[PDB]
Amino acid sequence: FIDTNNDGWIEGDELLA
Ligand SMILES: [La+3]
Repeated sequence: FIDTNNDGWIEGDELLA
């Protein structure tokens, strides 16, 4: 995956790239 807000985790309700 490529994390939009660059922490490398997926968070609930975070915007997907
Ligand atoms: La994130």
